[PDB]
Amino acid sequence: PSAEEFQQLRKKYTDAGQGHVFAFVDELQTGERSQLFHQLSSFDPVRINELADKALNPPASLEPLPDIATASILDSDPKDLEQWYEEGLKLVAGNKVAVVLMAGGQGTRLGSSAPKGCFDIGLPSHKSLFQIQAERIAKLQLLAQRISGKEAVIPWYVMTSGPTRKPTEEFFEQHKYFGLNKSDVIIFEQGVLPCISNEGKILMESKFKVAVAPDGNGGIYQALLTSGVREDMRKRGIEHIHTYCVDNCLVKVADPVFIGFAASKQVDIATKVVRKRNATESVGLILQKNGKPDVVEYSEIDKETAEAKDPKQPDVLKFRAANIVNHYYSFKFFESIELWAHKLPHHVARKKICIPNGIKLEQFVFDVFPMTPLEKFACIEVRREDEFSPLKNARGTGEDDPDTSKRDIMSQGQRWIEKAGGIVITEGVGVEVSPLISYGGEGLEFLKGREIKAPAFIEK
Ligand SMILES: O=c1ccn([C@@H]2O[C@H](COP(=O)(O)OP(=O)(O)OP(=O)(O)O)[C@@H](O)[C@H]2O)c(=O)[nH]1
Repeated sequence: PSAEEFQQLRKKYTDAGQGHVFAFVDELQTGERSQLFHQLSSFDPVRINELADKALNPPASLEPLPDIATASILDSDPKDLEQWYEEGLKLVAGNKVAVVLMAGGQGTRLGSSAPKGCFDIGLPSHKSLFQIQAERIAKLQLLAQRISGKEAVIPWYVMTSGPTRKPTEEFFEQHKYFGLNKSDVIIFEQGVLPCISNEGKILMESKFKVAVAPDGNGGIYQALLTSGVREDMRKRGIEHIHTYCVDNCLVKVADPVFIGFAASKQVDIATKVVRKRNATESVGLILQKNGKPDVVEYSEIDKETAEAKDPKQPDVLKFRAANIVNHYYSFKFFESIELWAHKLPHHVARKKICIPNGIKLEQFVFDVFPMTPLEKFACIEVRREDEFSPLKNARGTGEDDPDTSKRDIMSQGQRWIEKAGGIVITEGVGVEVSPLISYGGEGLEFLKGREIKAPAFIEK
């Protein structure tokens, strides 16, 4: 940039109240000066003032979702569960199923230097979360091929962000895309936003770098349009989309039961929950808030509401639908994004950010739920120990960490083997079962009668 191009950009920022981002220009080495110029040209400071103004200058009725919107792997008719599986697999076979992996988050409490998906939780195989999830895609495709005779494809749209993008692209590349075909793995970006003070002033990471953060998991909807991903899905003939977080080590990627369940209710949005078993669990819950599908924080649930027993089922809680951020969307729903993408608010996330101190402005993925007709919303309860194991904290926390994650995968593996007639001997811990061997506990008949000495790794 010329001196006059630079000064034009300094004026735009100063006029917007944000001129302090050039405060250290005098001491910058031209290359650094060039970087700040380009980074600052990607943001409109007026738009940032808008979002910051709405964010900083802005008793519900709670009922569970209606019986007609809900199901349970635990309680539903196994006949339904099996029909849903069979039908969901058919949609996979038809190449109608896509996955969006939400992998743009910075993960600032596990505090890895790498993207969370690269994390090695300590399994015998030493596989990353990325690889495990990819092998589930691979395995499910081969399962679908059995019934159809034809190749099945589930496109894997990996949503990253600025801080996550490049190292994720390099990791997938080094790992030869985990045995999937390149064309079927699509890495894309959500937008980022500068982090702001309590007074809405842009925060500086360095003298020549603005502190940025991804704009929330809710930024997914806009990012589908911007990245060109929704229209890629159009070309591919996608009709059904499964979306989850990279941190879930137990994720049933493109779960046919979930797809088959959602498709048969002809809903636009479905969700997975696990069971809340004790009233004191600090878990966000899916329910109707003011006659509308929503996710409500645990703090907003009074003692009496949390404690209430289900009248139709007195041994379990009335409000028990613990949110695991695991969603289905119809393609029809994705074509409606323009009509409401602007109706999603940026929330104030007070985090520790530079040169809790700051704010990250974030959209919430579930904020579209109350905008969605109750008749277009579904929810299925699943088994935690088969489906939900978040990597959220560093080792030594005792909760949602590498060890709980490893435990969850390795005790699943053992249990799967034991159900198939396998004899697991632990003179020592569990057994790691490769998704390339078993997606969901099937195809282990060959282990009947065999002694496996734990800890162990069953691989192709
Ligand atoms: O791909 C994603 C995923 C999540 N997020 C956003 O991250 C916010 C933080 O919550 P997360 O649940 O994503 O935890 P994290 O791994 O980011 O860990 P921390 O940074 O909180 O220490 C969530 O509210 C979501 O909106 C994204 O921006 N992009």
